[PDB]
Amino acid sequence: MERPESELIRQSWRVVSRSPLEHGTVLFARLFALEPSLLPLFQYNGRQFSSPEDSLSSPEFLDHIRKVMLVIDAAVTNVEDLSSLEEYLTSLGRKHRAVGVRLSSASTVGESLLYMLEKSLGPDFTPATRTAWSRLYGAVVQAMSRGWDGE
Ligand code: HEM
Repeated sequence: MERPESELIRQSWRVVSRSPLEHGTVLFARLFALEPSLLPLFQYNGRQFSSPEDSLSSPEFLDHIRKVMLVIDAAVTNVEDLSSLEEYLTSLGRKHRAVGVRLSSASTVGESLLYMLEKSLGPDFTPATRTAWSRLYGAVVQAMSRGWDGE
Protein backbone atom coordinates (compact mmCIF):
# COMPACT_ATOMS: atom_id res chain seq x y z
CA MET A 1 0.00 0.00 0.00
CA GLU A 2 1.03 3.64 -0.59
CA ARG A 3 2.67 5.51 2.39
CA PRO A 4 -0.18 8.10 2.74
CA GLU A 5 -2.92 5.44 2.50
CA SER A 6 -1.05 3.48 5.18
CA GLU A 7 -1.26 6.35 7.69
CA LEU A 8 -4.93 7.02 6.92
CA ILE A 9 -5.66 3.30 7.57
CA ARG A 10 -3.67 3.21 10.88
CA GLN A 11 -5.18 6.46 12.23
CA SER A 12 -8.75 5.43 11.31
CA TRP A 13 -8.41 1.96 12.79
CA ARG A 14 -7.30 3.32 16.18
CA VAL A 15 -10.80 4.20 17.46
CA VAL A 16 -12.34 0.98 16.10
CA SER A 17 -9.63 -1.23 17.61
CA ARG A 18 -10.40 0.10 21.15
CA SER A 19 -13.75 -1.73 21.16
CA PRO A 20 -13.52 -4.38 18.52
CA LEU A 21 -16.71 -6.33 19.34
CA GLU A 22 -18.92 -3.22 19.49
CA HIS A 23 -17.62 -2.20 16.12
CA GLY A 24 -17.76 -5.70 14.53
CA THR A 25 -21.29 -5.92 15.80
CA VAL A 26 -22.17 -2.91 13.57
CA LEU A 27 -20.40 -4.62 10.63
CA PHE A 28 -22.38 -7.85 11.01
CA ALA A 29 -25.68 -6.14 11.80
CA ARG A 30 -25.24 -4.17 8.58
CA LEU A 31 -24.31 -7.33 6.69
CA PHE A 32 -27.45 -9.19 7.68
CA ALA A 33 -29.60 -6.13 6.99
CA LEU A 34 -28.20 -5.95 3.46
CA GLU A 35 -28.16 -9.70 2.73
CA PRO A 36 -30.09 -11.85 5.23
CA SER A 37 -29.42 -14.91 3.01
CA LEU A 38 -25.93 -14.94 4.58
CA LEU A 39 -27.46 -15.55 8.06
CA PRO A 40 -27.82 -19.40 7.61
CA LEU A 41 -24.09 -19.72 6.91
CA PHE A 42 -23.38 -19.14 10.66
CA GLN A 43 -24.55 -22.24 12.43
CA TYR A 44 -23.68 -23.23 16.01
CA ASN A 45 -24.97 -26.07 18.23
CA GLY A 46 -26.64 -27.68 15.14
CA ARG A 47 -29.12 -24.70 14.71
CA GLN A 48 -29.88 -21.83 12.24
CA PHE A 49 -30.49 -18.30 13.49
CA SER A 50 -34.07 -17.26 12.62
CA SER A 51 -33.49 -13.47 12.86
CA PRO A 52 -30.34 -11.28 12.66
CA GLU A 53 -30.75 -10.27 16.28
CA ASP A 54 -30.52 -13.92 17.27
CA SER A 55 -26.91 -13.96 16.05
CA LEU A 56 -26.01 -11.15 18.49
CA SER A 57 -27.09 -13.36 21.44
CA SER A 58 -24.76 -16.22 20.43
CA PRO A 59 -21.44 -16.26 22.27
CA GLU A 60 -20.00 -18.39 19.45
CA PHE A 61 -20.99 -15.81 16.87
CA LEU A 62 -19.65 -12.90 18.97
CA ASP A 63 -16.39 -14.92 19.23
CA HIS A 64 -16.50 -15.22 15.42
CA ILE A 65 -16.67 -11.41 15.21
CA ARG A 66 -13.65 -11.09 17.48
CA LYS A 67 -11.71 -13.38 15.05
CA VAL A 68 -12.71 -11.21 12.09
CA MET A 69 -11.58 -8.08 13.84
CA LEU A 70 -8.31 -9.70 14.84
CA VAL A 71 -7.58 -10.52 11.17
CA ILE A 72 -8.46 -7.00 10.05
CA ASP A 73 -6.14 -5.70 12.76
CA ALA A 74 -3.40 -7.92 11.32
CA ALA A 75 -3.95 -6.46 7.85
CA VAL A 76 -3.79 -2.92 9.36
CA THR A 77 -0.51 -3.84 11.21
CA ASN A 78 0.95 -5.12 7.94
CA VAL A 79 -0.58 -2.48 5.64
CA GLU A 80 2.77 -1.24 4.34
CA ASP A 81 3.57 -4.76 3.15
CA LEU A 82 0.75 -7.23 2.99
CA SER A 83 2.95 -9.95 1.45
CA SER A 84 3.89 -10.74 5.06
CA LEU A 85 0.22 -11.89 5.53
CA GLU A 86 -0.13 -13.59 2.11
CA GLU A 87 0.16 -17.18 3.30
CA TYR A 88 -2.17 -16.60 6.29
CA LEU A 89 -4.74 -14.92 3.95
CA THR A 90 -4.59 -17.75 1.40
CA SER A 91 -5.13 -20.21 4.34
CA LEU A 92 -8.17 -18.07 5.35
CA GLY A 93 -9.50 -18.42 1.81
CA ARG A 94 -9.14 -22.18 1.98
CA LYS A 95 -11.09 -22.14 5.29
CA HIS A 96 -13.98 -20.33 3.64
CA ARG A 97 -14.01 -23.21 1.11
CA ALA A 98 -13.75 -25.95 3.76
CA VAL A 99 -16.96 -24.81 5.43
CA GLY A 100 -18.82 -24.76 2.08
CA VAL A 101 -18.70 -20.94 1.58
CA ARG A 102 -17.96 -19.21 -1.73
CA LEU A 103 -16.75 -15.56 -1.82
CA SER A 104 -19.09 -13.86 -4.41
CA SER A 105 -20.61 -12.05 -1.41
CA ALA A 106 -17.18 -10.35 -0.78
CA SER A 107 -18.35 -6.98 -2.07
CA THR A 108 -21.27 -6.95 0.47
CA VAL A 109 -18.95 -7.79 3.34
CA GLY A 110 -16.73 -5.00 2.09
CA GLU A 111 -19.56 -2.51 2.00
CA SER A 112 -20.44 -3.55 5.52
CA LEU A 113 -16.85 -2.87 6.69
CA LEU A 114 -16.91 0.55 4.95
CA TYR A 115 -20.30 1.30 6.51
CA MET A 116 -18.97 0.55 10.01
CA LEU A 117 -15.93 2.78 9.37
CA GLU A 118 -18.09 5.62 8.00
CA LYS A 119 -20.38 5.53 11.03
CA SER A 120 -17.46 5.34 13.52
CA LEU A 121 -15.40 8.15 11.90
CA GLY A 122 -18.20 10.57 10.89
CA PRO A 123 -16.49 13.65 9.35
CA ASP A 124 -13.11 11.95 9.52
CA PHE A 125 -14.31 9.40 6.91
CA THR A 126 -12.83 11.33 4.03
CA PRO A 127 -12.95 10.22 0.43
CA ALA A 128 -9.19 9.44 0.73
CA THR A 129 -9.89 7.26 3.80
CA ARG A 130 -12.63 5.39 1.91
CA THR A 131 -10.42 4.65 -1.12
CA ALA A 132 -7.53 3.57 1.15
CA TRP A 133 -9.78 1.05 2.85
CA SER A 134 -11.36 -0.13 -0.36
CA ARG A 135 -7.87 -0.82 -1.73
CA LEU A 136 -6.83 -2.67 1.45
CA TYR A 137 -10.03 -4.74 1.49
CA GLY A 138 -9.53 -5.53 -2.24
CA ALA A 139 -5.97 -6.77 -1.68
CA VAL A 140 -7.13 -8.90 1.25
CA VAL A 141 -9.88 -10.44 -0.83
CA GLN A 142 -7.61 -11.08 -3.77
CA ALA A 143 -5.16 -13.07 -1.42
CA MET A 144 -8.09 -14.95 0.05
CA SER A 145 -9.40 -15.80 -3.44
CA ARG A 146 -5.98 -17.26 -4.41
CA GLY A 147 -6.34 -19.71 -1.51
CA TRP A 148 -9.97 -20.48 -2.29
CA ASP A 149 -8.91 -21.41 -5.87
CA GLY A 150 -5.68 -23.07 -7.01
CA GLU A 151 -2.48 -22.03 -5.28
C1 HEM B 1 -16.87 -13.19 1.14
C2 HEM B 1 -17.95 -13.35 1.91
C3 HEM B 1 -17.77 -13.95 3.23
C4 HEM B 1 -18.63 -14.85 3.78
C5 HEM B 1 -19.99 -15.22 3.19
C6 HEM B 1 -18.07 -15.30 5.01
C7 HEM B 1 -18.66 -16.27 5.84
C8 HEM B 1 -17.97 -16.94 6.82
C9 HEM B 1 -18.43 -18.11 7.44
C10 HEM B 1 -19.74 -18.73 7.20
C11 HEM B 1 -17.46 -18.53 8.31
C12 HEM B 1 -17.55 -19.72 9.21
C13 HEM B 1 -18.14 -19.28 10.57
C14 HEM B 1 -18.24 -20.38 11.64
O1 HEM B 1 -18.71 -21.54 11.42
O2 HEM B 1 -17.86 -20.12 12.80
C15 HEM B 1 -16.34 -17.61 8.23
C16 HEM B 1 -15.17 -17.70 8.98
C17 HEM B 1 -14.26 -16.64 8.96
N1 HEM B 1 -14.33 -15.49 8.19
FE1 HEM B 1 -15.58 -15.10 6.74
N2 HEM B 1 -16.87 -14.72 5.15
C18 HEM B 1 -16.58 -13.93 4.11
C19 HEM B 1 -15.49 -13.12 3.94
C20 HEM B 1 -14.54 -12.86 4.94
C21 HEM B 1 -13.55 -11.89 4.89
C22 HEM B 1 -13.31 -10.94 3.75
C23 HEM B 1 -12.81 -11.99 6.05
C24 HEM B 1 -11.70 -11.03 6.38
C25 HEM B 1 -11.25 -10.77 7.60
C26 HEM B 1 -13.35 -13.03 6.85
C27 HEM B 1 -12.86 -13.51 8.07
C28 HEM B 1 -13.26 -14.77 8.60
C29 HEM B 1 -12.55 -15.42 9.72
C30 HEM B 1 -11.34 -14.90 10.44
C31 HEM B 1 -13.17 -16.57 9.95
C32 HEM B 1 -12.75 -17.59 10.98
C33 HEM B 1 -11.50 -18.34 10.42
C34 HEM B 1 -11.09 -19.53 11.26
O3 HEM B 1 -11.76 -19.87 12.27
O4 HEM B 1 -10.03 -20.16 10.98
N3 HEM B 1 -14.39 -13.53 6.10
N4 HEM B 1 -16.70 -16.64 7.30
